[PDB]
Amino acid sequence: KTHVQLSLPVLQVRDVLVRGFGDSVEEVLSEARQHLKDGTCGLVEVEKGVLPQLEQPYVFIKRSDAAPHGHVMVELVAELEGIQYGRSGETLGVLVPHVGEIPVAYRKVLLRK
Repeated sequence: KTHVQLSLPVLQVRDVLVRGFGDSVEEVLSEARQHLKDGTCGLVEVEKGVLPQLEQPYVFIKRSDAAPHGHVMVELVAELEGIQYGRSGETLGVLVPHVGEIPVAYRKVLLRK
């Protein structure tokens, strides 16, 4: 399938134990996509002072369309030193590894894979 319905657990930034997916733009996109497939991926909602508490490069999910079965359609954009790799709509938040943190909420998404 080109798109896959996912329920992403929404983590508070100060609970996140692994604060990024790697060390290159290509690696963080790669790892982000792998964790999404394996259901080991969390979402940190972006607010003032969140991003400097996580590790670059960042992986964002961004709205790719205006929502089948309540799932917002999204695609991955990485950012390193203020340069984005990818072009999409509004940030739903930054992706992080999930290692059993307790979520505050779930974000229903349709991921372009």
